[PDB]
Amino acid sequence: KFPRVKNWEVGSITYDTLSAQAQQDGPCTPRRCLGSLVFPEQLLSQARDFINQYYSSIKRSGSQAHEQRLQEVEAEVAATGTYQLRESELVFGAKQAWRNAPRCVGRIQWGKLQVFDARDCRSAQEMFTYICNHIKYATNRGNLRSAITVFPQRCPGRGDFRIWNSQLVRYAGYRQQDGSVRGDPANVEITELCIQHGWTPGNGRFDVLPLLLQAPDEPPELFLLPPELVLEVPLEHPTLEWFAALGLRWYALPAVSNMLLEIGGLEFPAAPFSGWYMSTEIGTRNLCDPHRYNILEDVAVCMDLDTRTTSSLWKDKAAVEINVAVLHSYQLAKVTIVDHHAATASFMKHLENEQKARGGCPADWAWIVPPISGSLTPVFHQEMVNYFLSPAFRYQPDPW
Amino acid sequence: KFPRVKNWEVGSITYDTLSAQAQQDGPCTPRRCLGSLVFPAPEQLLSQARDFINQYYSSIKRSGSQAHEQRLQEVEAEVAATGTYQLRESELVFGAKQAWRNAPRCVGRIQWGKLQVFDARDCRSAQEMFTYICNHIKYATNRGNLRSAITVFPQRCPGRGDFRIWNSQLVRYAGYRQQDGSVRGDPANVEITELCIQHGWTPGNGRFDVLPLLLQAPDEPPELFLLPPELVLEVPLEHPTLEWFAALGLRWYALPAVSNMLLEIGGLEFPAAPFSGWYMSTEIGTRNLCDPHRYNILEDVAVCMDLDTRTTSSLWKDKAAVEINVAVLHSYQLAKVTIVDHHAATASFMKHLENEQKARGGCPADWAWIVPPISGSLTPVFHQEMVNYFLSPAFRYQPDPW
Ligand code: HEM
Ligand code: HEM
Ligand SMILES: Cc1cc(N)nc(COc2cc(CCN3CCCCC3)cc(F)c2F)c1
Ligand SMILES: Cc1cc(N)nc(COc2cc(CCN3CCCCC3)cc(F)c2F)c1
Ligand SMILES: C[C@H](O)[C@H](O)[C@H]1CNc2nc(N)[nH]c(=O)c2N1
Ligand SMILES: C[C@H](O)[C@H](O)[C@H]1CNc2nc(N)[nH]c(=O)c2N1
Ligand SMILES: [Ca+2]
Ligand SMILES: [Cl-]
Ligand SMILES: [Cl-]
Ligand SMILES: [Gd]
Ligand SMILES: [Gd]
Ligand SMILES: [Zn+2]
Repeated sequence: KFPRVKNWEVGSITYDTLSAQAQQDGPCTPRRCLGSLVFPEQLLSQARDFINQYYSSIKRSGSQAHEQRLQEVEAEVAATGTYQLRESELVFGAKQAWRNAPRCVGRIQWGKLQVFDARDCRSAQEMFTYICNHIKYATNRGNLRSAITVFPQRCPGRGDFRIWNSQLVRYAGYRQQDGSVRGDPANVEITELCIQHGWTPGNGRFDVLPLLLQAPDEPPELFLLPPELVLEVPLEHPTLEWFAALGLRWYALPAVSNMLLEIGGLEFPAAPFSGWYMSTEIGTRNLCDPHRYNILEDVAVCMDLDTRTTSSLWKDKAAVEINVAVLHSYQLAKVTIVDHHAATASFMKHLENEQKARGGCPADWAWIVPPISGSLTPVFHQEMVNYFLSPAFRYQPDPW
Repeated sequence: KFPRVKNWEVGSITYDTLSAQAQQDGPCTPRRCLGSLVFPAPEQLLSQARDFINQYYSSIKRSGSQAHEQRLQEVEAEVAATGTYQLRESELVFGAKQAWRNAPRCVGRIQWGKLQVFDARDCRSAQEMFTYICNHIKYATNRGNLRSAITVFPQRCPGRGDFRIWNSQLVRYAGYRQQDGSVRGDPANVEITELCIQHGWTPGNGRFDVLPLLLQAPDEPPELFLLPPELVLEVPLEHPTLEWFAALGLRWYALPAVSNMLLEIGGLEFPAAPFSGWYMSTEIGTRNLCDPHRYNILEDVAVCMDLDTRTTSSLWKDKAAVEINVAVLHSYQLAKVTIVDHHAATASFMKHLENEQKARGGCPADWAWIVPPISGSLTPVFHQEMVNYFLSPAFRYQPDPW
């Protein structure tokens, strides 16, 4: 009942005893494994279990402070139907949700996270100011710092705080009567919503979208980000002088704004968080996916590669040089970035720390292994166990 | 509803209705997924036999016919008299092809209909076993124009030991435990190498010494057979533009031939049934040569390429790995030995998924093994959601016979 977990490069064995605490059910059954799918009053028992986590975590189990908080939340729910997190419980819950995210390779950093309490917010104009402060703190002139801003929780009878954009920074995507997309094809739908709610569209490949922010029970509001606030890195290559001329760029801050944060039975539908990029996210997935910017053949043609036979590995050669450009360009601009080798080596260290700290670590192998040079990284050779712990980040229906 | 399955490159959506027919359970539960783990009686025989027979008569579009009902009655009576039964020859060919078709971790299944099936069920000794294997290697190699093949030795039966091939593949290089604690040769083969020496083989001292075969006839210790060197086709590795690469003295063999899996057809078990196809270049170029626990050449190649190996951010590992894969492909093509690169292989597997969706309403597939070990998202299978499950006929892992 305790899964055996092997590392095939070293031969080491561990046992995952934490998977026994898996609160929710995932998508897999003895009949069939669905791990590759992207999307696959009892409030009291969740709230209770989270409080024990917290007090165990501060070595104060069953103390008087423990017993007081329990009867506190009980009466709070027997008065409003919900309850309020202490400021520190909220900090601990934000960090745990990151620490519990199976698909995140960056979790070596989970204990260093700047939590911004925005639960006293109302109106989208105040959202916009909270969001802009986050962006300024987290950017930090290119020396990136992790952060999350927690907006008011869901509660009965009242609407929700939602950020309609999937990320704080996104490039527009426009269509034409030859079907194709100019800009980011991933953002065709959000972009027509922005036009639909008032935004006057640009016409470039890297037009930074406005924010569609939604306060409870009102239509969303358009907000433009100040250009000096969004840090961008123009892409060039250390030795291919023509790479600069392709006009590629990307932005500094990966900041996810459409996921729901769950803490002790409470739910926060607006709680955007940000870290810094791993280079393959930009250089492999965003620029080279066939449904994203899809620039691989452009770059290959500029490198004079043989694109008419697969076995020349022209796609592989072009992909590496794009990733080299991404790394060189972020370093040159003094913006924090981490390559997939450094990152996966740090996750291996995270797995070892977590094994000792709590007997295991929920990890999603298909998302931990980088999208280039998979078996050149140590995580490829590491067996993993995927399960859901709480507090947690979850996907949620779009607001429309 | 059955599982919904999306392709993210195209946006298209299928439902895997075939997975509802899965038998032997897998290792996942709703509480935790173990998809990343490498290794995770009369009435039961009859239900398996009946289902297989139904599968056969479906395949030739003769379900419910007179011949279909008589063959079921025939298998039922043999099981009642003997506790077991025998496949018809046609059923054995069909079953071996279905086992390949059902293999979730194989990216080469577009070919599953073109499999040469050698029937060795009347084999009686380890000497005859070796003759069958030599004829298999000769047929499959075909002087570099490789042909997929399987040789099926006698099935498991009560009161008699199994035929087994002790080697994991028919062609494997020796791995000598060096006296430091290091390895000369292939470190994956230290155990089978030491068993061959312990069984009378005089070992060499190179990095690419072909191992002998240890063949086990029922109720018999394994016996040693040396493959004839003219049967074992190899490819010296060179690079089309890096001329020093040839001086590395690298080689690989032409024929990938797995010999230690168990073939299961209609409840019957064939513990010795070696099968072979042709290589995908990343198996050689990336895993066999660049795994840290295998030949581990990545750093030496990069140094020779004059890359900056003192910082990961140069992506020296990715550059040297690409050029090693280029060399593998160039060298097999120069030697006129069949090989397929990971872009063509994964493109053909997408065509197979489409065929199977139409033919059976689904395809069991293990994403982590179908996605190649370099350039994963540059290939189309990366963006294809997959459903992993066990169908029969099947190839299964089995314990090592020692
Ligand atoms: C600090 C550096 C960080 C790095 C390098 C990093 C890296 C990554 C990567 C590569 C993914 C896979 C996403 C994809 O490929 O689309 C991911 C997912 C994720 N990250 Fe991290 N991340 C970082 C920080 C954070 C922070 C600060 C949080 C929250 C406080 C977080 C929470 C998550 C979550 C919930 C996911 C799951 C997304 C999904 O399921 O698609 N990460 N991260
Ligand atoms: C014809 C060309 C073929 C190609 C290109 C091919 C390719 C592959 C590859 C790349 C793998 C993953 C193996 C690994 O990484 O260790 C694999 C696995 C597998 N192949 Fe194929 N194969 C071919 C022919 C065959 C044939 C003829 C059979 C059986 C009749 C077969 C049965 C299997 C099985 C059972 C596995 C799964 C092994 C496991 O569970 O680990 N393949 N194949
Ligand atoms: C903090 C952070 C750092 C980093 N370096 N990287 C990320 C990116 O993490 C995510 C990536 C996605 C991909 C979105 N995808 C759209 C298509 C359908 C499936 C969902 C969704 C999320 F929620 C994420 F947090 C976040
Ligand atoms: C016919 C054929 C063609 C081809 N091109 N390639 C293959 C590779 O097939 C296998 C390869 C291995 C490698 C050893 N591997 C180590 C990690 C854990 C699993 C076993 C084991 C198996 F069983 C296989 F069938 C087979
Ligand atoms: C279908 C498949 O699950 C999908 O392409 C996944 C695979 N692994 C991934 N891994 C990461 N890090 N990010 C992703 O978006 C995906 N996508
Ligand atoms: C731990 C992990 O399951 C293991 O390294 C797997 C991953 N995917 C693989 N995929 C293939 N094709 N071959 C392999 O050996 C492996 N190894
Ligand atoms: Ca038109
Ligand atoms: Cl991104
Ligand atoms: Cl191999
Ligand atoms: Gd030119
Ligand atoms: Gd040269
Ligand atoms: Zn699973």
